[PDB]
Amino acid sequence: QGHMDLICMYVFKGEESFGESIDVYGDYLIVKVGTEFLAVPKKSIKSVEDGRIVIGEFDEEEARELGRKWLEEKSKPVTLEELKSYGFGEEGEGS
Repeated sequence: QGHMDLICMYVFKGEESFGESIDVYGDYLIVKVGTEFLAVPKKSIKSVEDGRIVIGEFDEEEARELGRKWLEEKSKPVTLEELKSYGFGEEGEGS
């Protein structure tokens, strides 16, 4: 059960290459794009693929500002356990 490439799942905005999964906090997947961190909401993530994350649509400017709000709060020492998710999405590109 689960998927491969747990080290870094490639986040695709539908079909287009959006970014890469770097961090996960609360209800936001921190996606590293270009130079900055776009924190996409879980409602955007459609399906966890085998080493990929297909997301749909989301308010980019909002995900960007609460992304840099994460750049403020990340100053706290590493005890965030909510990042550690198994990837129970047995479905995806194949089964």
